[PDB]
Amino acid sequence: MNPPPPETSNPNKPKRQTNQLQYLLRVVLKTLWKHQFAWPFQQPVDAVKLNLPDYYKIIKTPMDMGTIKKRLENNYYWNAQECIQDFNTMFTNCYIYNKPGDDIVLMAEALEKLFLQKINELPTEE
Ligand SMILES: CCc1c(C(=O)Nc2cc(S(=O)(=O)NC)ccc2C)[nH]c(C)c1C(C)=O
Repeated sequence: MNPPPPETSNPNKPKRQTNQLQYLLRVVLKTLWKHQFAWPFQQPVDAVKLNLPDYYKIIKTPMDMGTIKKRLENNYYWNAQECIQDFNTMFTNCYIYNKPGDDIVLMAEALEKLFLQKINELPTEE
């Protein structure tokens, strides 16, 4: 059984739109999305389809770029730090579940290298 995906909508949660959050959607997310190694991270891990019954038993805070993209588009975040935390969770999740050799890990590392260089250039709040 797959769990419910992370929430991308919640009217109770305080929301903001900031140039940093705009940057995260416009630059950071768009670069990673169009990348060739993006496809495994573009949606939640369907552990049923992939026959990974253990995945959600070990991964307790799942996160993927589809969810992140929805959150950015639906103005879900208060600050850039929340979004950055989601991207990092996604990478860490992948390193925890998989062995260091695996293709998925090489794909995550290439994406992360890209993520970390774009985050270096996260603008000061305006
Ligand atoms: C290796 C499984 C995995 C994916 C992934 O999605 N792989 C995948 C998905 C489909 S698919 O049929 O579901 N179509 C999209 C088909 C084939 C593959 C290899 N993503 C992450 C983060 C992981 C893990 C466990 O870290």
